[PDB]
Amino acid sequence: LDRADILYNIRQTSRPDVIPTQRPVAVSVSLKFINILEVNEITNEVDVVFWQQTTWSDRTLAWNHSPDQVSVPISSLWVPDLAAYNAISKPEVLTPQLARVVSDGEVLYMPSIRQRFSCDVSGVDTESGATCRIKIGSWTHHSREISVDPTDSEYFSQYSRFEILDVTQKKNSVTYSCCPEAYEDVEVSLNFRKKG
Amino acid sequence: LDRADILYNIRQTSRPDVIPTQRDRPVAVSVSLKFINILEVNEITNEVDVVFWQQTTWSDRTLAWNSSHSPDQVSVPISSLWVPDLAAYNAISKPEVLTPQLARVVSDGEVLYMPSIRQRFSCDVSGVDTESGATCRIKIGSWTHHSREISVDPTDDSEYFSQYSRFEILDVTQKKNSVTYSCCPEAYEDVEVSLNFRKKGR
Amino acid sequence: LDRADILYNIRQTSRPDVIPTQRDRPVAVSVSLKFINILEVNEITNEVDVVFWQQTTWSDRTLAWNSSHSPDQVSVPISSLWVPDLAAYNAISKPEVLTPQLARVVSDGEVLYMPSIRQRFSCDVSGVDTESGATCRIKIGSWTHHSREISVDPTSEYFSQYSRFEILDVTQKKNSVTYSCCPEAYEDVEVSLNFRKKG
Amino acid sequence: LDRADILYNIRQTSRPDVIPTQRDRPVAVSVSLKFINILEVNEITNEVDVVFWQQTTWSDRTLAWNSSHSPDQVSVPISSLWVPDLAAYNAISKPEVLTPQLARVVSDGEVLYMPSIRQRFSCDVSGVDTESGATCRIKIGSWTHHSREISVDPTDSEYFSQYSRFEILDVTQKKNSVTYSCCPEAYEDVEVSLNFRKKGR
Amino acid sequence: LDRADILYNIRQTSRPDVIPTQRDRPVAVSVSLKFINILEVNEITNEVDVVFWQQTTWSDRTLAWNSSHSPDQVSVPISSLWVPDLAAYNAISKPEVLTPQLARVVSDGEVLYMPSIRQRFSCDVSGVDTESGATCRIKIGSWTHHSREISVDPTSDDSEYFSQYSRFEILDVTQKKNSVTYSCCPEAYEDVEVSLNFRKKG
Ligand SMILES: Brc1ccc(N2CCCNCC2)cn1
Ligand SMILES: Brc1ccc(N2CCCNCC2)cn1
Ligand SMILES: Brc1ccc(N2CCCNCC2)cn1
Ligand SMILES: Brc1ccc(N2CCCNCC2)cn1
Ligand SMILES: Brc1ccc(N2CCCNCC2)cn1
Repeated sequence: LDRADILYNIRQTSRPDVIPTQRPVAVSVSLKFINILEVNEITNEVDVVFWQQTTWSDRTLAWNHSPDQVSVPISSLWVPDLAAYNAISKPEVLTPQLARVVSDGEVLYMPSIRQRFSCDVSGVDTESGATCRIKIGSWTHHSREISVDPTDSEYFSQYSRFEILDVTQKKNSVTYSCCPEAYEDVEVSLNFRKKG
Repeated sequence: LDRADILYNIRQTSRPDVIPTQRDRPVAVSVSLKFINILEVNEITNEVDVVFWQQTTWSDRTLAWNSSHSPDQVSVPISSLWVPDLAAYNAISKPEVLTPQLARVVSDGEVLYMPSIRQRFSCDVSGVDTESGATCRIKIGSWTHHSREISVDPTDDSEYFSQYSRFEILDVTQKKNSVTYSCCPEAYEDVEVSLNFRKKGR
Repeated sequence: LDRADILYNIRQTSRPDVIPTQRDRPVAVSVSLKFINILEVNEITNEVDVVFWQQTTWSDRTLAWNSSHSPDQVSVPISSLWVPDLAAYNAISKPEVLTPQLARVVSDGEVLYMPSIRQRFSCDVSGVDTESGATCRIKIGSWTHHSREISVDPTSEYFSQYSRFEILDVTQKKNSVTYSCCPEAYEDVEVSLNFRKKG
Repeated sequence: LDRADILYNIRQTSRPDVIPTQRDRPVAVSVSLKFINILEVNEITNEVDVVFWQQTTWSDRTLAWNSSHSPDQVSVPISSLWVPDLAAYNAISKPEVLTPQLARVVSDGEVLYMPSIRQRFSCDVSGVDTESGATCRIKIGSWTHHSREISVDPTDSEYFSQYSRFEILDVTQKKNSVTYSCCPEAYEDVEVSLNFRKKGR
Repeated sequence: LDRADILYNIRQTSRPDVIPTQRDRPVAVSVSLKFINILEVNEITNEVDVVFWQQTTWSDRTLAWNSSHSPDQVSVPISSLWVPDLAAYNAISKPEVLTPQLARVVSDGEVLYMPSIRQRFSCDVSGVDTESGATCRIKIGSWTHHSREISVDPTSDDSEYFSQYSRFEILDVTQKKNSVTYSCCPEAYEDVEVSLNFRKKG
């Protein structure tokens, strides 16, 4: 097997529409914040840029003197239907939409995303700063099909008007009126402020 | 049958172009708006910027499958399904679909589709900054299918509404109508969702 | 024939790239604008932002079917039909199509397409804030098909009560114009929108 | 041959990825800008927002057909044709194509494509508000094809909007052949000089 | 071989999904930014709007052909080629590609791709209106391919193609190459840092 063969196989046998459940798919989500571009304390809206690190297992991609990994167009893979509940724009994907697939079927996808959110911006210009909570989960898959779990400034722009004080991550299971099942989400709390 | 098989069948066999009429009866579509946020109101221009889950429900028997020893539901790309051609009459921007465009299909052919949508509308914003608030009428119906092909029907208000909005929801009421338009002889159905909201105090 | 069969046939035999001309003659296209809203006006730049239903009508016989015991009409994705290449000459943005892009096809091959469109135009906005108002002229015609191939003809009821503006009158004029580039004449309809700001 | 056959043949046979080079000579492309409107000007930033028909003409013999008893012309989706990779060097936005993207093909293989385009440019806007006006120079040429592959050649207010805040004083066209540092070959361009000025309310 | 044959061949057999890594070594990608314009600067937000030719160079042997009696080069739609997944780390808008998206392929498999791009960046704009000017750092590298698979290296005059009508002028351009690790991953990924030193014109 060479890269070409591996990539050919994944393409022809790829089943993107099909959730790779084994005998729920455990999805890991983590936001790596890169920049905060605009803030509005009046409207409670922020414009953020972050790497959305997403991790899961699709055994149907696995393979046996060959490369251990390849980069694969996500259009050829099943991807979890994650959405940000309080996003107020559709995510602008900044980077090439490639996933990374390991021979055992593990998948990394980590696009850089710019997106606007509705959240608590109050206090942004104080010592203690604002704490903006972003809620991400599967849109249509309940807890028996997809589970999400977590995994501050390492990649954060030194040239932003703002700075990051802290990032905390909390996991939840919520029942919505529309449906009987519980749907999991991760809540990323971004604590930031305008700089002195 | 496993998920893969079900989704393969749907892929191959589903007909997105074909209205799942039964015996020349109209497809009964259920519509309900779950308001999430109100982003920018303009009392001068009478325009509002709203975010809502558009909960849409209908039956397409051609999707059904014997679920005796199979999954009861699957998530399906709406590009693989027939979807009702609903439109908001008083929308002034095309709908921005925020969420993955997946429908949920039950073994008996019932379909849920509930994308989160951001869309600007032209409606009555007068009084938005009063006790009584504004009452914004959003009108949604089939664009091209009359009452004998498609029928629309309604199904907490603020249950999913953002606590961080500058606004608050006082009430949401849903009214159903049947309208005849100058272009065409037939009647076309619509649901009118009345959103009663106001600016929050200082 | 049921809907499925009709739609299968149309998809299997549709030539979306081929203008359905009856012998040497031109396809008769009907165009009519049903104004829904006026959103933004600029009397300085002479630019208006308008929302209108673009009612378009023509005949494609190749779509017809024996409806003796079959549905009389179906809704069809316009990607599966030939559509006239109409454009607004004085549009300054590409048309934003607001509604599902479905046409309506009758068993005899008549086609209705009426999407709701938001588009900005360049036109005379002067006087918009006077009792007599502005008169904004919008010119729509086939872009590449001349009069021998395509002919266009005209056909507040749906106007938003919440617009800052009101419609005084709408008139439609059809024209045939010769352009520098080409020897042939190209037809267009001119819709004159007479509107003003409200009290 | 009817229209359907002609369009089928072209769709199934024509090759858009392939430059219609005849006899190892360059494809002669004609370019001409028909200005329709000037929408926004900024004398500070030296940026203009313009709308123009981009009249483009060339020969692709591989499209030709015996029109003895057939239509002389058809309209064809440009996605089905080879099109010259023309670009405006000083454009600062990608071209917004306003019209249906149809070319016109004559039985002998001549092609007209004339979409209406809105695009913003960086150019000399100084003097826009004077009697002589500004002269905004627009440079168009093949992006990747050098002079032995593609040659560009030229051919004012006729189609210009009476409702623009501006008016056109003159349009001149100049043709050039330039060698860029990056590459050994010469690349041709046409420079359209737009001479315009602000009208007054 | 004529152009048509070569292009039929490339199209028919080219795998855009496959990194053309010869014998286990990394594909050597050359990157160079030719700045064309600076359109808007904001010293407060530290954001710049830039237009540049992104000169990109690499080898894909699988494209090569015997050019004994054939054309030496062709222009090819990049959708038909493998292209390195380069991204600007500090870009804050997705790149607007201004030019036709054609690569140039030489008979030996060398590829040039040089689109003109307009993109906005977050970087140090401080001092833009002084003698020494601002120095805006742009970081470009492979997004998913580490140093064993893709290596990036720099490629003349900063202002050779720069617009004389810009409100700004270029004082200097320097290029630095680095090798950096990231949390998600054990391997090192290469990048080139282009330092753009510019200021307001008189
Ligand atoms: Br179809 C379909 C089913 C459920 C949902 N949601 C409800 C369940 C949890 N996520 C929020 C969206 C959306 N579309
Ligand atoms: Br095709 C076709 C037929 C009817 C309509 N309209 C009229 C009836 C109801 N919705 C408004 C649009 C639009 N397109
Ligand atoms: Br191809 C081709 C030929 C002619 C035209 N125009 C000129 C004729 C009337 N409509 C305006 C555009 C556009 N494309
Ligand atoms: Br590939 C490739 C090679 C050269 C160029 N340019 C240089 C030659 C003339 N136009 C400027 C763009 C663009 N793409
Ligand atoms: Br898949 C995948 C793997 C790694 C990364 N990143 C880390 C390596 C360098 N570029 C930044 C993003 C992105 N996507």
